Amino acid sequence: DRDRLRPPLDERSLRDQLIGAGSGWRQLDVVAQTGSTNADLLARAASGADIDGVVLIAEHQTAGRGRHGRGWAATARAQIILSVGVRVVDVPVQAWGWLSLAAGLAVLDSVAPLIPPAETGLKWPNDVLARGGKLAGILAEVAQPFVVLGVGLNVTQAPEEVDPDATSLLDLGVAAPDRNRIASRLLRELEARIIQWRNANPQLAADYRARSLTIGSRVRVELPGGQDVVGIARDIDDQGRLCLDVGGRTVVVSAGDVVHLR
Ligand SMILES: Nc1ncnc2c1ncn2[C@@H]1O[C@H](CNS(=O)(=O)NC(=O)CCCC[C@@H]2SC[C@@H]3NC(=O)N[C@@H]32)C[C@H]1O
Repeated sequence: DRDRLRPPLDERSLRDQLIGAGSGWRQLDVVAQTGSTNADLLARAASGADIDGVVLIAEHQTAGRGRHGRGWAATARAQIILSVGVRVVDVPVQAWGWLSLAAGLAVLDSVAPLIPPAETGLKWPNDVLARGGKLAGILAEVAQPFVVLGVGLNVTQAPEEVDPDATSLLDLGVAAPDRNRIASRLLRELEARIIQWRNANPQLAADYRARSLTIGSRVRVELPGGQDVVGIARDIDDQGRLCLDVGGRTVVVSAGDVVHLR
């Protein structure tokens, strides 16, 4: 079936392309299997390792982490599953939220040319959507002085294997997606967006708003704690928070699950 469309990654090739002069990535490893790539890089940092510019890719992930204590499902070689380490202590804590949004933007731009149906872009905070389905999910976790950015991108992953609301490049029409080429594109896009975030480049916010599916749409936001708030998304502030219009009132949300309404 789709197993024939899932060749292994080439670690040697990825290292040659992404490690060296002109690139900020210092280390890249491809593991056959792990519990969570995010947990692994957090564990390295917890033992005193400098994980800035360190890339960890897993062919398979058995205990993936989602946001708010949720999970992330995967089968072998069906996704691009990676985590990167980013030094953030040199940047004001108020702006750390934008690092998360920058990652989603990079993932989208890396695969966008391959895909162009309706509802294709970014859902606040870190959802890469295409044709209404979730193509990629991003998780950012703090381990001072670092932030670990995790990316789960469905390449050939069937929705029936992971989640009914999911989608993949293959299910979007991409017959033979090359994970080696896509992973390379993703990490080069990611490096650029991280640099932009670090230097507070205005283009980062401008580019995000251009790909936003949430801004200008009627939304139901499910807040931490179980409360729901219905309004219209208007903008993103300087902290990466979602600005909602609720009957003329402004409600700023730092975290929550967004559902685009009719
Ligand atoms: N395959 C999948 N593709 C679409 N959707 C899905 C899928 N596997 C479940 N789901 C569904 O999405 C839900 C998770 N939603 S979420 O709260 O916004 N969390 C996220 O999207 C962030 C996920 C980050 C995963 C990356 S991958 C490597 C790294 N390590 C790690 O443990 N996390 C990060 C749970 C499940 O209902």
